[PDB]
Amino acid sequence: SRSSLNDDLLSPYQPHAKHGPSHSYRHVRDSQPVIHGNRTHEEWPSSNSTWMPVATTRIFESKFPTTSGMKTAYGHFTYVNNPLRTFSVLEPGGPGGCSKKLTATVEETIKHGNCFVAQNGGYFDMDTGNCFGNIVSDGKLVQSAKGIQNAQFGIKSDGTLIFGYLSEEQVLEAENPFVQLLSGVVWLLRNGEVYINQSKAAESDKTQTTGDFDHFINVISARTAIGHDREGRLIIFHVDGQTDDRGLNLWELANFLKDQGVINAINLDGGGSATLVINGTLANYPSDHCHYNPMWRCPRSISTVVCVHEPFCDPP
Amino acid sequence: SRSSLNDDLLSPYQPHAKHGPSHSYRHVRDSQPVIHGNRTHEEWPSSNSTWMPVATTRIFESKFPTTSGMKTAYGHFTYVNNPLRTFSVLEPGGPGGCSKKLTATVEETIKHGNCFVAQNGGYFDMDTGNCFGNIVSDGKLVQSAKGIQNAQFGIKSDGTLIFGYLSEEQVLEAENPFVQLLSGVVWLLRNGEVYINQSKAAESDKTQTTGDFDHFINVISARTAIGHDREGRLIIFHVDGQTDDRGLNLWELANFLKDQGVINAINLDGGGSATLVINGTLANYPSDHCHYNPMWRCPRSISTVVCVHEPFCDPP
Ligand SMILES: *[C@@H]1O[C@H](CO[C@@H]2O[C@@H](C)[C@@H](O)[C@@H](O)[C@@H]2O)[C@@H](O[C@@H]2O[C@H](CO)[C@@H](O)[C@H](O)[C@H]2NC(C)=O)[C@H](O)[C@H]1NC(C)=O
Ligand SMILES: *[C@@H]1O[C@H](CO[C@@H]2O[C@@H](C)[C@@H](O)[C@@H](O)[C@@H]2O)[C@@H](O[C@@H]2O[C@H](CO)[C@@H](O)[C@H](O)[C@H]2NC(C)=O)[C@H](O)[C@H]1NC(C)=O
Ligand SMILES: *[C@@H]1O[C@H](CO)[C@@H](O[C@@H]2O[C@H](CO)[C@@H](O)[C@H](O)[C@H]2NC(C)=O)[C@H](O)[C@H]1NC(C)=O
Ligand SMILES: *[C@@H]1O[C@H](CO)[C@@H](O[C@@H]2O[C@H](CO)[C@@H](O)[C@H](O)[C@H]2NC(C)=O)[C@H](O)[C@H]1NC(C)=O
Ligand SMILES: *[C@@H]1O[C@H](CO)[C@@H](O)[C@H](O)[C@H]1NC(C)=O
Ligand SMILES: *[C@@H]1O[C@H](CO)[C@@H](O)[C@H](O)[C@H]1NC(C)=O
Ligand SMILES: [K+]
Ligand SMILES: [K+]
Ligand SMILES: [K+]
Ligand SMILES: [K+]
Ligand SMILES: [K+]
Ligand SMILES: [K+]
Ligand SMILES: [K+]
Ligand SMILES: [K+]
Ligand SMILES: [K+]
Ligand SMILES: [K+]
Ligand SMILES: [K+]
Ligand SMILES: [K+]
Ligand SMILES: [K+]
Ligand SMILES: [K+]
Ligand SMILES: [K+]
Ligand SMILES: [K+]
Ligand SMILES: [K+]
Ligand SMILES: [K+]
Ligand SMILES: [K+]
Ligand SMILES: [K+]
Ligand SMILES: [K+]
Ligand SMILES: [K+]
Repeated sequence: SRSSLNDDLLSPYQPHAKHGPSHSYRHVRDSQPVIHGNRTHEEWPSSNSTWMPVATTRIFESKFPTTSGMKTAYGHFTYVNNPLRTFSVLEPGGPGGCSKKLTATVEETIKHGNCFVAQNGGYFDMDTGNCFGNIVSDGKLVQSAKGIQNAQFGIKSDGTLIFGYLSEEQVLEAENPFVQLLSGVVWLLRNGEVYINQSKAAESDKTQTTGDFDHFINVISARTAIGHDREGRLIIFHVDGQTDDRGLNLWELANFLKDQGVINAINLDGGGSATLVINGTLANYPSDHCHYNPMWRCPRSISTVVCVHEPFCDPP
Repeated sequence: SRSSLNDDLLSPYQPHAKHGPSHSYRHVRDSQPVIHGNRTHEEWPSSNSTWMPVATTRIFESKFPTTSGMKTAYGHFTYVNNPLRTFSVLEPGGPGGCSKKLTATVEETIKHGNCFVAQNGGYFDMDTGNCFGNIVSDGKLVQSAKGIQNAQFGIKSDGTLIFGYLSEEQVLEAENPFVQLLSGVVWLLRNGEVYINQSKAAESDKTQTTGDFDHFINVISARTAIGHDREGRLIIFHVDGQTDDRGLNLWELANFLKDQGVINAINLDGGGSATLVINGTLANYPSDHCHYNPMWRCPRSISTVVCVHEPFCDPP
C-alpha cells in the first residue's frame, strides 16, 4: 500500500539492512568525551503542568546562511506539556504493527487514535518494512535493538526523560521501566551542546569509510527531531526540504534547536519520511512524489509514529 | 482581534482606501483587445459530477527559473467538483460580517460551517476592515462595487462560471442571478491565455503613475487564485511566500496555472492574507508574524472567505 514513490531517500547506512553501528556499547563509553565519564545518556524531569492545551504548534520560515547567500526553511515547533500522560509511541497500523513489518502513513496509523499532533517516528528498512531500534509503545516492549547503538529517546514510568545511548539492560530494566521509547540516528544536542562530532564516533563504525555517514550529516534535507527544554516540555520538530536542495543538515539543525533553548535532542527519520499531521490533516510539505502523478507530492508510508494525545485516565 | 502583525503587506493601490480604478466600465470595453469585441467576461459551465470527494487537494514543491539560478515554491491545487452546490463565499465572522467591517482568520470564520477546504477571499481595507468589490454570499447580495472595475468571479443560478470584468447591472441582474460572487485584482488567465498586460489597462488608471500597480504584478509574494479547467472544475490555488523574497509574481503565477490547464482565473488577496485551512486545520505557511512572538508566523485576520463544503439539500 505505497502512497509515495520513496524517491527522497536520506539513508544513514548502506545497505539499508545493516542499520546502526556494529561496535560494542563498551566502545561508545570508551570513545565519548571524558567530561561525561561513564554516563552515555542524559536525564530530565518531564513537566507535570496540566495547563491547556496539551500541545502548542508554532510555524517558522527562517533564513539560514549559505556560501551562496541565504536560504529559507519552512517548519514547525511543537511544545508538549505533560508528555508522560500525553505522549505515545505507536506502531505502524496499530498494536502489533512492527512484528508484521507494516508501513503506513501517519494519517493512516492515527486513524482512530485521536492524536492532536503526530509526526513520523523512527527508521525502518525501506524494502522489507522491518522496524529498527528499541521500541516501547505505551508501556509494552515491542522490540529491542539487541544492543545496537543509536541515539535514543524514552520516557520512564516516573516521568523521567531519557536521551542518549542506552545499553540493552538499560532498555530492558524492570525497575522504573521505559513507558515510551524509540530510536533515531545522531544525538543532536547533549545538555545544551552540539553533539554531532561525538555522534560520528558513537553511531558509525571506524572500520567503515567515513563517507556514507558524513553525507547523512552534511547533506541538507527534511528533518525531524525530538528534544526538551528547561521546563521539561517535549519538543517535536520538523523542517520541510528535499535531500541536497532544501532543508537543513544536522549541524544546522543542532544549532537551530540549541538557539531555541533545546537541552537534549535526537534526530529521527528525515527526508521523504518527514510528516506532520495536526488534528488529523497533513500540515507540512512532504518531499516524496505521489504514486499516481509525477508532479504532486505525497506523504510516505512510514514505520513508528510519535503521537500527542489527551491525558490518559485523568480529566474524565 | 488581530492575530498577526499584518507585516507582509502586498497592496495593489495606495492609499489602501482608494481601491480599484476610477475609470469607467466603458473604458474597460474600449481599451481591451479588439479580438474580444464588447465581451468583458468569459463563461463556462460548472461541472455537475457528483463523484466523491467534493474537493481534492494536491501538494507541489516546484522550481521556477530566476536570473540567479532557480527558486522553489510551496503550495496547493484544490479541484472542486459541483461548485454550484459545494462552493460558497462567506463574510468575515458569519452572515452580516462585511456590513460590520469585521476581520477574522479563516479558521474563525468557518468555525461551525464545516468547510472541507477554505482559503482567504477578496481584498479589504487593512485599517478599517471595509470589504472591497462585489460580494454575493449564498444567493444573497452582500454589497456592490458601484461599478468599480476589478477582476471578478461568480457562479450563476444555473451553474455558469463567470470570470472577468462586470458592469454594475451585470452584477445586479435579476434573471439568472449570481449565487456566489467575489472580486480580486488582476485577471490572470482569459480563455487559456495570459492576461496580465490586459489587466493593467483595465484595473489601473492611466492618470496615475505606472509604479504602484506594476510593483504589485512584478514583485514575488504569496498568492491565491481561483479558476477553472475544461471539465468545469473549480481551481482554488495558493502559493506560500514572502513579499519580495519568496513566492511568485502574477506573470509567473499566470503561466503556472496555464501550464496546468486553467482556462480562466483571477488573482485574489495575497501576501500575508494567503491562508489554506483544510478540514479545520491550517495547512500552509502564512507570512505574517504573530502578535505575541517576533519569530513565529501566524495567519492573518482577513475579510471574505472561499469555502468548499458538502452539497446543499442533496445527499441527505
Ligand atoms: C561511573 O564512574 C563513577 C565515577 O568514578 C569515576 O571513576 C574513578 C576511577 C575516578 O576516576 C572518578 O573521578 C571517575 O569519575 C563511579 O563512581 C564510583 O565508583 C566507585 C567504585 O569503586 C565508588 O567508590 C563510588 O562510590 C562510585 N560512585 C558512584 C556514584 O557510583 C561509578 O561507580 C561508575 N559507574 C559504573 C556503572 O561503572
Ligand atoms: C456586441 O457586438 C456584437 C457584434 O457586433 C459587433 O459590432 C458590429 C459593428 C461589427 O463590427 C461586428 O463585427 C462586431 O463584432 C453585437 O452583435 C450585434 O449587434 C447588431 C445591432 O445592430 C445586430 O444586428 C446583431 O444581431 C447583434 N448580434 C448579437 C449577437 O447581439 C452586439 O449587439 C453587441 N452587444 C452590445 C451589448 O452592444
Ligand atoms: C486540535 O483541535 C482541538 C479542538 O478540539 C484544539 O483544542 C483547543 O485549542 C483551543 C485554542 O488553541 C483551546 O482554547 C482549547 O482549550 C483546546 N481544546 C483542547 C481539548 O485541547 C487543539 O488546540 C488543536 N491542536 C492543534 C495542535 O492545533
Ligand atoms: C476532509 O475530511 C473528510 C473526512 O470526513 C475527508 O472525506 C473523505 O476522503 C476519503 C479519501 O480522501 C474518501 O474516501 C471519503 O469518501 C471522503 N468523505 C467525504 C464525506 O467526502 C475529506 O477527503 C477531507 N478533505 C480533504 C481536502 O482532505
Ligand atoms: C569536529 O567537526 C568538525 C567539522 O566542522 C571537524 O572539522 C573537526 O575535525 C571535528 N573535531 C573532532 C574532535 O571530531
Ligand atoms: C506586455 O508586457 C511586457 C512585459 O514583459 C511589456 O514589455 C510589453 O510592452 C507589454 N505589451 C503590451 C502591448 O502591453
Ligand atoms: K503498506
Ligand atoms: K524528491
Ligand atoms: K571516555
Ligand atoms: K562534550
Ligand atoms: K494549540
Ligand atoms: K502559530
Ligand atoms: K528511511
Ligand atoms: K552489539
Ligand atoms: K562508505
Ligand atoms: K557548530
Ligand atoms: K526556555
Ligand atoms: K477583528
Ligand atoms: K514578513
Ligand atoms: K476594444
Ligand atoms: K487577448
Ligand atoms: K481529498
Ligand atoms: K496529495
Ligand atoms: K490586503
Ligand atoms: K465607476
Ligand atoms: K504611483
Ligand atoms: K508570459
Ligand atoms: K485538463
